[PDB]
Amino acid sequence: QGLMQFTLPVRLCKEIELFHFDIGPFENMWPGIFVYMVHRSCGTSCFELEKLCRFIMSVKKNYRRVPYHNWKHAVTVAHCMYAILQNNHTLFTDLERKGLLIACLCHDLDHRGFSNSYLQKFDHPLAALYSTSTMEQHHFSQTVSILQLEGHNIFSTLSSSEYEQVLEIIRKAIIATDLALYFGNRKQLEEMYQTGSLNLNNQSHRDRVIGLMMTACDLCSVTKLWPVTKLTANDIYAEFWAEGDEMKKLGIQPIPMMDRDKKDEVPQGQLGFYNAVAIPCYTTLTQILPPTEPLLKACRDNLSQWEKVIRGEE
Ligand SMILES: CCc1nc2ccccc2nc1N1CCN(S(=O)(=O)c2ccc(C)cc2)CC1
Ligand SMILES: [Mg+2]
Ligand SMILES: [Zn+2]
Repeated sequence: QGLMQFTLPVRLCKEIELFHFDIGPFENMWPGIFVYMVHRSCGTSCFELEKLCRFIMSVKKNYRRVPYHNWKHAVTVAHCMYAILQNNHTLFTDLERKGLLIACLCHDLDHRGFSNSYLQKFDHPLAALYSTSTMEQHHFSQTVSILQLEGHNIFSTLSSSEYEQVLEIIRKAIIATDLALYFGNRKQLEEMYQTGSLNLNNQSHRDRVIGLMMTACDLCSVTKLWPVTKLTANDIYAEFWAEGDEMKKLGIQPIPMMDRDKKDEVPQGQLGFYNAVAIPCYTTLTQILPPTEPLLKACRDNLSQWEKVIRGEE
């Protein structure tokens, strides 16, 4: 380094600050987009450039060539966290800023394009090692594996204490991307917000709020402009339909969301998802962190586009 400031072309320099930024189809630019975000979010001092670059490149290598849960999803989820962090400057600790972009880049490490349910029904060894949040315990394990490679300890300057804290932020942040855990977490956050007991000084409360940020970042395809949201849905369903086919091979009728013979039902399925998951998620997140409101707004725009799909207006 250390007078070596990463810079993006003008359109990307400006649009990367917005919630609805799409990182584009140039895979070789995604590392530099991430380093740019870390440097602006955390500092040019938070990591050794050489270590960070070696970390990024091994993380990339440990994402698979699957239609949705790939390297592009990793960096997209990290970008949504960057936009939240940058819009809420003063609310987050030095360790939080360090851990959370890394947790986002690593949150689906070594994903095979299959749900926790499918692993359990297949009887995958990972389902015997990790009885709940199966893939999420695996993603965290792969994150620690990569951090333990020679020349890959991006946290090397931290004390023993701070290193355990940062790895505990990452572990909780990654486990929270289990959507099965989201529903309870958001209910509690909503009760706490409304009875005015929510306290960002209570670590157990910060944990919940970081969990909800992680869901919000993970679901951020619903917060893009319609043509991005619509095209991303295709990749999401390409994975679901493969899992459906694999369910059928075990002699199990999949749920309709995963059945490629039931493609006509996707628009109504999207409606349910925006109503039951996405809108509540961004609504509670906006109550706790008002500057995240553009995510709710974009989500509501996309619900309205799915309503139009159903009404054959598109
Ligand atoms: C409507 C579908 C949907 N659309 C999305 C659109 C945009 C972004 C994210 C999206 N996520 C979606 N999924 C995420 C996965 N879950 S799950 O509950 O973990 C689940 C897992 C396995 C099985 C067998 C049943 C349920 C369901 C919802
Ligand atoms: Mg995941
Ligand atoms: Zn994810």
